[PDB]
Parts: sequence; structure tokens; C-alpha cells
Amino acid sequence: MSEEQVAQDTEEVFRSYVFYRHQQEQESTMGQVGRQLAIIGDDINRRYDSEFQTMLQHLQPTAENAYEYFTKIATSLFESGINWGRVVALLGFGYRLALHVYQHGLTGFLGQVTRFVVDFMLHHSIARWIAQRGGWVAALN
Amino acid sequence: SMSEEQVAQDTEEVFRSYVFYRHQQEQEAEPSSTMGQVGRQLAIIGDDINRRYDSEFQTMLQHLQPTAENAYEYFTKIATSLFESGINWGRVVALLGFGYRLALHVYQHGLTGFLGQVTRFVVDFMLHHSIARWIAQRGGWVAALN
Repeated sequence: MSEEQVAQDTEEVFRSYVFYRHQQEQESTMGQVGRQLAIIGDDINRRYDSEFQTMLQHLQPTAENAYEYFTKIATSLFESGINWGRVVALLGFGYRLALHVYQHGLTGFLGQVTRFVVDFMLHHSIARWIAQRGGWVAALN
Repeated sequence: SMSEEQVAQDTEEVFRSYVFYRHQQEQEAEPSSTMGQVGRQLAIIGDDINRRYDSEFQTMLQHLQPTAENAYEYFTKIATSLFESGINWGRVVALLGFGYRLALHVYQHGLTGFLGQVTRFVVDFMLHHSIARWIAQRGGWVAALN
């Protein structure tokens, strides 16, 4: 098989892995590969997952911090070489990191959308238009 | 005295109240600040023009399926194009409605809106660190199996 075809397959493998690990924690060919790898992380990947959940608990990541943190953890994991255990561990790390940038990303999203609106309105003279009308109370009449 | 800056501070309060009351209006029906009452009343007063914008925003977001990554770029292009033909009271209120739907879209989708970033981190790392070539030699992702 080719290097490029594995990269395309990885997207499918990971997305299936994430979905199935999430539902496993709660109480199509490459999809099955990801489906079979998610259930595996109950005995062997138990230590990797326990190590990943600990380091992300102290060092809380955001959608802007996520890259640096992913890279430094991933780089050091493959520093001593590549093996099947570390490859599957990178899928486990990706899952745990996604959970963290969703937890923080969820609770702060309205704040992102709030600034988008405020800024657009200020920068596009909409705020000055409203100010002439007599402010936001002029919308009521 | 009314200033452009004053309106920007007021907008934060208007929008946050609008979002909250628009969500309640949607869940229930199938000491708040002065600007909180403005945002609350705007969400309540639903006329043909505003229902028409919400139906258009619903359709845009259901098709374009914005993620938390392309949320800024999507907001900007929709907003910019909405004010392209000029400013009026109908479009100003519509921008509050768009903001609500854009927040609601991503909240309702969950992990799906945030995993795209992490997905490309994994793929890229593996490709650029020869992990993808290592797997390719083994015979692809099926070689990981028992």
C-alpha cells in the first residue's frame, strides 16, 4: 500500500475510533478498523489512556493551545521509535485531547460568537448607525 | 450621551439575552439589565421578516455545516454579504438571529464541531513523521488487527 492512501484511511480510522470509544465510555472498511481498535483500549491501552488523562488534567488545553500540546506529547511518544502500540496510543491521545478541546470549546463558544457580532457591528459602522437612532432601545419602536 | 463605543458595550448584553430567550422560545414552544430587556423583547417580537431570515440562516448552516474552526470565516462571509446592500433595522436584528443560529449549530453538533482540528493533527503528524509510510509497508491499517 501507498503512504498517501494510509493518510486518507487515518481520517476514517480515527473518526470511527473517537465515536466508538465515546459510546464505550458511556455507561466502511477503515471504520471497522477504528471500531476494533477502540474496544481494545481496555487492558493494553489502559496505561496509555491513564497517562494521557492525567497530563491533560493538569495542563488544560484550548483550541489555540491544542497544537503545541499535541505535538510535544506525540513527538516524545515516537522519540524511541515506531511500533504498533504507540500508533494505537496516538489515536487514544487524539481522542482524549478532542474531549478536552470540546469541554473547554463548548463552554466558551457563545463568547466567540458574542465577539464576532460586537466586532463586525463596530468595524462595519453598524454600531454608529444604532448610536444615531438612540441606541438599542430604538429597535423596539 | 449615545456613543458608538456605548453601543458596542450594550451589544454584548443585548445578544447574550437574545440568545438565552431565543433558546427558551425554541425549547418551550416546540433583575435583568436594561439592555437585557432589549435583547429579551427582540427575541419575543417575531414578525414575517425575522422568521424569513431565521429560515434562511437555518438552511445555510444545515448545508455549509460550519465547525468551530471555520466558524469565524463563515460568520464573516454571511454577515459581510448581509450588509453589502446597506444598513437597516431588519438586517441589524437579523445579525443577532444569525449569531444565535451559528452558536446553536455548533452546540447541537457536539464533538463533531471540535474533532476536525484534532483529526488533522493526527493525520498530519503521522504523515510527516513517516508513521504513514511505516503502516503502508505493513499493508495499511488492517495490519493493526489480530
